[PDB]
Amino acid sequence: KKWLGTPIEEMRRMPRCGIRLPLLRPSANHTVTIRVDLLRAGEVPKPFPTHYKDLWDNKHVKMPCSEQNLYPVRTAGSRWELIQTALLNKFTRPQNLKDAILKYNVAYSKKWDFTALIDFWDKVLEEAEAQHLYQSILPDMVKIALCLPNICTQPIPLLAAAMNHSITMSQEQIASLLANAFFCTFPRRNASEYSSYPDINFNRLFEGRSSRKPEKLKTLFCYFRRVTAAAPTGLVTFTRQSLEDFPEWERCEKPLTRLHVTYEGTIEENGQGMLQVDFANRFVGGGVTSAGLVQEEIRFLINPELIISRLFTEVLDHNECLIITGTEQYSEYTGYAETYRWSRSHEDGSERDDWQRRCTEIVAIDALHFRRYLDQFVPEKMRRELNKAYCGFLRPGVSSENLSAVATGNWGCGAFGGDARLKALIQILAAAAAERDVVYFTFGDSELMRDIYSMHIFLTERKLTVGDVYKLLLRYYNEECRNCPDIKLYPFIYHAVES
Repeated sequence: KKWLGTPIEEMRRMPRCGIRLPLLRPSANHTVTIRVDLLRAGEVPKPFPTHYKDLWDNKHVKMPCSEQNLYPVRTAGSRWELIQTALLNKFTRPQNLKDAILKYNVAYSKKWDFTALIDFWDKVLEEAEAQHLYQSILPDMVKIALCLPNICTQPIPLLAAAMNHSITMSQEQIASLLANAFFCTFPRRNASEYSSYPDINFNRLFEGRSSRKPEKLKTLFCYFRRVTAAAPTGLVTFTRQSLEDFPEWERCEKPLTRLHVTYEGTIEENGQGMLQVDFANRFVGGGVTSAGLVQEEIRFLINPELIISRLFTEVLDHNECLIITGTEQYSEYTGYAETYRWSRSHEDGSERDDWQRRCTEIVAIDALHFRRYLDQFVPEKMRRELNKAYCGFLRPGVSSENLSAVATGNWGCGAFGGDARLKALIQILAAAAAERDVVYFTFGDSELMRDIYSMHIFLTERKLTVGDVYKLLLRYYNEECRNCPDIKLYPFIYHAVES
């Protein structure tokens, strides 16, 4: 058996399941960096406003092209002018690129190791591919980076803690920003005011001798190749979502929803048009442009527009998630972690909604890290994961008929040490409460697929509600965990309900 439960064909997906969007318009909780009156299918969006406006403060991104981005001369010079000068040089050897990046990053001249960049260019690529890199790709990237003040003309607010706020921008604006991140031009983000933000500059991508660095680089250059050659025409929305009230889980009278569970397939392919879970670090993107190459990092590499979330998304608190709609997949891959390789360029065939966003919605929810395995059965811990997932799944002011299924898997398992069987149930309950069906990918674990199916069907047949199940979870803690383990969760739940 390759899958179990409800056929995946019967689950809701976008755009089919969706109601029409309201007119796109800027407001106090929605930043829109393009001319909405001029947004048309197949046309590159026009930036709004027309001319660059700069803000340099603690509420907005600090743009490398700011008049306030200054450097020591002791007189004070325009660092943006320095950046233009440094990057407009001919590169024919990797050291030239390292030298260029360090011209406006002088304090990091010893700290920043560029070994992986040098090794990629010199010891991985063949002569012809190296030539395409320095004659065509890098110069095109520089040019898109340097167009920044003409492309990203509107200040970008930080999505700070507790904010419920969205930023909608064009793929083209994202590409200019990421190109700057590659050349490490973002001021004040190196080493401080941004200790609660992820890194954005790509300096850590260039360090060390991990065998996975070449595969990261190929993945990113495939993106850069494509977006600098032919500007993408769509939009991407980033939404920071906070909930103020969470359910009384013990009393929740909601029934369980449907489940499709399978040990084959992937969220990104088989989960088309569904709410796709990213097993996030609380610093979104995790190790994407350093070391780290599991689920989050892979998705951020194949859909690089996700990476720009790190420019403006503060670390997630327990009640928060980040929702990103409209990122495009640019690469295919195989393997995972130390076996991960870039395979080929991907032509994303996703339809676009009425805001010209690809019909791909990804939610970043960060699981807890458990030092000790039994820590996660503590009720405070279970409740936290339930509320985290619920926040990720809930769409206030949307009726269930218009909500796609959630496509997820073994959230928080592996390095963070979650129990897959407990996490499955927790996601099932959260999705039930948010009135969404669940499509669960076990990634090769056939035994886990049958176990999740069997538990779900068992509880559905017995008409147990979210509350009934949560109460069993608390019983497990109180009877089997706190005085220690002895009996596993699912066996406990079967015997407990059978009586």
